[PDB]
Amino acid sequence: FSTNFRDTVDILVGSLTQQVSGWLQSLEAFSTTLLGQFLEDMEAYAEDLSSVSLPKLAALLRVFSTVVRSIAYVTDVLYRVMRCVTAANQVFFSEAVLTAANECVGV
Repeated sequence: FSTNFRDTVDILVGSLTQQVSGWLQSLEAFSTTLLGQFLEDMEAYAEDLSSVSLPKLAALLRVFSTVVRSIAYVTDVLYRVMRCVTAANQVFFSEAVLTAANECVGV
């Protein structure tokens, strides 16, 4: 089960997102260290941005929100990091990434 979620995440990171999201949520430590990969990916993309990386960022934000919703001191750190990485990309001004970031921050 530890490696089974990797295939689902990779497939969903590509209208069918609702089915995979529901399956992953109903399927269920490792998440603590797993979120670091996504955090580092967003930070690297934001640093390299300063324009086709927007779909990837939106997909990563959606999968991150789905995995966190499928389920106490690092919450503020992660929230601040997400807010900073989202506010950094203030040139492209894409609505999809903003909507995904808003949903992630809300949850």
